[PDB]
Amino acid sequence: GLEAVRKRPGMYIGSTSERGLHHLVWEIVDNSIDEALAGYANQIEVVIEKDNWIKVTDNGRGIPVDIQEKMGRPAVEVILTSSVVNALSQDLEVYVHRNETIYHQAYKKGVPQFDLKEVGTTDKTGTVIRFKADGEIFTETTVYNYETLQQRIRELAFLNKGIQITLRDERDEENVREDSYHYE
Ligand SMILES: COC(=O)NCc1cc(-c2sc(-c3ccccc3)nc2N2CCC(O)CC2)[nH]n1
Repeated sequence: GLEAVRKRPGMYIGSTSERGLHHLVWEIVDNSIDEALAGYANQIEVVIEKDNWIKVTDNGRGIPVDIQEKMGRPAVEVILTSSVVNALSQDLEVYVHRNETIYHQAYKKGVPQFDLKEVGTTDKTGTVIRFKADGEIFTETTVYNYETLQQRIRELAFLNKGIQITLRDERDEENVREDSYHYE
């Protein structure tokens, strides 16, 4: 089912060009926005990291991790192994804060590298997604454009007043830029 994505990506994502690259960010973010619209998240952060990794953080409830009765996998693994973003990423990581626990899993091309495991304790809730778009699939470019992300971020915040959405470019550690939107 997921190899179907990696082989016919545009049928899911729409071209493998730059707009396709940026579509990835919006898929994860839209999801965080759902968490806000459901009334739990009020802080969303997007970071462009070295290597053009992308990180997205919200403080919603965190993707569920309970064993989803049917195959015996944590719901979050079940969900991530249906994520187009995961499928079109050469590496993807997730961290869930839930039940005062930090849960972690990593993937390659949508394939789980190991079982979901607890890697810490926390007094927060929420989800962290870090993914690195697949170079094999996004030829042409794998470099995110700041302006493009920023404009969409701004609309998204104005569309969802009361939700703080922060964008930050860390691809140059000596020169770090951030914009943060929070409309009353
Ligand atoms: C896969 O990566 C993301 O989409 N990350 C953004 C995100 C998603 C969620 C949550 S919390 C939750 C949830 C649902 C029921 C009860 C408690 C929490 N469900 C989700 N989504 C639902 C849609 C799926 O595509 C991804 C996971 N929090 N942050």
